[PDB]
Amino acid sequence: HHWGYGGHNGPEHWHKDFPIAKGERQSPVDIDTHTAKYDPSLKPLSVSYDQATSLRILNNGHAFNVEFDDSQDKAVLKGGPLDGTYRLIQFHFHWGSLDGQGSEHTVDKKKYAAELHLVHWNTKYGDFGKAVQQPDGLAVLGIFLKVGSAKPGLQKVVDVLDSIKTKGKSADFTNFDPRGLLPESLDYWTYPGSLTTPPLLECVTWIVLKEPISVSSEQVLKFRKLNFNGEGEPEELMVDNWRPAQPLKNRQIKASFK
Ligand SMILES: [O-][Cl+3]([O-])([O-])[O-]
Ligand SMILES: [O-][Cl+3]([O-])([O-])[O-]
Ligand SMILES: [O-][Cl+3]([O-])([O-])[O-]
Ligand SMILES: [O-]
Ligand SMILES: [Zn+2]
Repeated sequence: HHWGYGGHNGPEHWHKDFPIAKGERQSPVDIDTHTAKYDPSLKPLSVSYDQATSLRILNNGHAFNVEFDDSQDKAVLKGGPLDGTYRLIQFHFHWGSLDGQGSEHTVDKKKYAAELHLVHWNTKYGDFGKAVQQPDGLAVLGIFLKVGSAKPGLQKVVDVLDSIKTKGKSADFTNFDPRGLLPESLDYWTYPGSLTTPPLLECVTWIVLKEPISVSSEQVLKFRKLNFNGEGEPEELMVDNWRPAQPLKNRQIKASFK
């Protein structure tokens, strides 16, 4: 695999190795707020993170992943548009070189500085690798980041980045509480889509929170000091690791809120 975010290997190129890039259920999308329908039949999201076990943080050359023990229902997402129980596997972010870009979803064409993806897989499939092959395999909680006041519960993340600067580096990351990444409100939009990274598999129920979290400018500047490259290689700052909005096609975005 040789994909990335650069002009030579970025999203406009992905379709050659991953033809599903041009499919019917691709993510991210622009969320047109006047067209999204309130669906009174959507439940409240159930985010049950009390028993989450974070383990490790890894620079994978595209983003950094905070990984969880998904060998048991500890940290699970249920309810909302979902049937069944979905285990948290990892979260990661997408961000820009500057605060005007970075999110993958957009809201009435507005871009946020960053977007957090909490990735969960459906336990009916047993493992992540099986879940990505199924149309209801993943549930991804997306959360926008704007820049303003610092998010206190992000700082433990930002503080360790210095130690995973380059691709393949990992560090212990136990006893991180992901509840500290959530806004107050769980109001959400939902639609059927895909992973936003190759292999771009069409296996995701998207749940995108309406309320952004605020992070400081120092927090997000520290994200932009990471590297896409390996140790000792030509430094390529890990910035603009976002896929742009894709066609909505034959899809309905639903709102949980009037
Ligand atoms: O040089 Cl391109 O990235 O247009 O193929
Ligand atoms: O003290 Cl920290 O913000 O690194 O957890
Ligand atoms: O964050 Cl994704 O898992 O939907 O690629
Ligand atoms: O992603
Ligand atoms: Zn993502």
